[PDB]
Amino acid sequence: SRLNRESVIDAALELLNETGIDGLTTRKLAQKLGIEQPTLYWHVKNKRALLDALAVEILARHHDYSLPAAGESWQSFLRNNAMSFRRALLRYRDGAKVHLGTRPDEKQYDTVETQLRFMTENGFSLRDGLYAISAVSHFTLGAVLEQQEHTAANLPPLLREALQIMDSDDGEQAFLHGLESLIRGFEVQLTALLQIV
Amino acid sequence: SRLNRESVIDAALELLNETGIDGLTTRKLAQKLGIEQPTLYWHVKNKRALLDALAVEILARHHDYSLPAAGESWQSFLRNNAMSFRRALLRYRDGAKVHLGTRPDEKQYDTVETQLRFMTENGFSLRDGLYAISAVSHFTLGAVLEQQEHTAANLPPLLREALQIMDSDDGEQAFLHGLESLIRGFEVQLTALLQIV
Ligand SMILES: CN(C)CC(=O)Nc1ccc2c(c1O)C(=O)C1=C(O)[C@]3(O)C(=O)C(C(N)=O)=C(O)[C@@H](N(C)C)[C@@H]3C[C@@H]1C2
Ligand SMILES: CN(C)CC(=O)Nc1ccc2c(c1O)C(=O)C1=C(O)[C@]3(O)C(=O)C(C(N)=O)=C(O)[C@@H](N(C)C)[C@@H]3C[C@@H]1C2
Ligand SMILES: [Mg+2]
Ligand SMILES: [Mg+2]
Repeated sequence: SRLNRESVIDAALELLNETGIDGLTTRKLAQKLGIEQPTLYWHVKNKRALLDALAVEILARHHDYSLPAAGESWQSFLRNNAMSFRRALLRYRDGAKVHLGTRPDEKQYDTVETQLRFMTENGFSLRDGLYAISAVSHFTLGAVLEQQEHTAANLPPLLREALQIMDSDDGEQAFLHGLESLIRGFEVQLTALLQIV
Repeated sequence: SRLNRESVIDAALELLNETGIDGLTTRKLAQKLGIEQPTLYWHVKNKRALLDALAVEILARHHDYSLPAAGESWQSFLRNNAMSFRRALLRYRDGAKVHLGTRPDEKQYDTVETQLRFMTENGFSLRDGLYAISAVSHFTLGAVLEQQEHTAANLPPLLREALQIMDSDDGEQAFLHGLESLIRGFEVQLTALLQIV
């Protein structure tokens, strides 16, 4: 195929879908593109640079709810942004694993900056707004991971029923439920001000 | 060294600390123990069986707050149990990655069963109690992961300050903060009953 940022990424995405993050090796990428390793090396220097680019690309191509709508509430944003995040993280095999460890990329600077400011101008201190943003991120990541990494791998009464409930759907209900509890818990903090809550 | 469940696990734990979950190969384990691969194979059948055992052992050896104290509140348990969980997950390199994908092991059946019943007899339905337990688990996992996997790998004003705050300590504050918001959010649900909250 052609060898430019976009073509290379597409092949990388398709390859991830087939072999998972572990099967994803520059060697396999070369074959997929129908080229020799030295040709690939000229474009993609290594596995981490390749994965970093993927983490970025996955979000820019599927994470539709990144910036808040006109006059939207901080609660609705956190909910919508979290859902979008989870959605994008699921689009690809090991998607959540690819994202793991990454920090805002330059292209994202704009988007993340805006998220932080939006939270402050709604009553959050940089600290608290950051923490709300973080908790949502950490909660979404772990849920998706435990879901994906689970599928890719004598019981007592309550536990038994628990296990059936956890298979009813692909962890979606439990997530949305936890998401609400998280957002609400943030409310009780914002409105609590300096009072003992 | 000796080759029995405990000696093999110890070597596996020490090895994980040195090479990470990826460097952890049955081949490297054999050398560490000072034995030949076929000797190891007689004991440890494969990487997954080895990792599963580790996930179990890490918790049984460091997760001290697994069952609730006499007459303890569901909020204090969720908080203490979550802290212990995070603590154990940090004790070893890639600890959170080892745990990923695992389900309660037979030895744990007792412990998990008890956690579920304790939540129900405090007003939670199996469903809701499960979800509270899950959200805590998913939140703790993701925080630890993003922390560990981060270390093992032109900025705008707000984002810049945000990044400094996220390095102040090893993600502990942000976690405890999110933990409280999560627990509180669960309260608002329990006491809300059938009323529109
Ligand atoms: C502890 N260590 C990871 C260092 C550290 O905390 N730095 C960080 C400091 C600040 C951030 C960080 C990290 O890692 C992110 O990774 C964010 C996202 O991925 C994003 O989803 C993020 O990048 C985007 C996005 N591009 O749209 C989001 O939608 C945010 N929501 C909450 C899902 C989220 C914003 C985070 C900002
Ligand atoms: C979606 N998929 C993973 C399937 C599924 O959800 N099954 C599951 C169904 C039910 C559970 C599950 C999974 O995976 C656990 O993994 C739990 C723990 O690891 C534990 O930390 C857990 O094993 C222990 C423990 N042994 O002490 C804990 O302390 C619990 N707290 C909340 C940290 C937690 C209980 C979970 C029960
Ligand atoms: Mg991230
Ligand atoms: Mg688990």
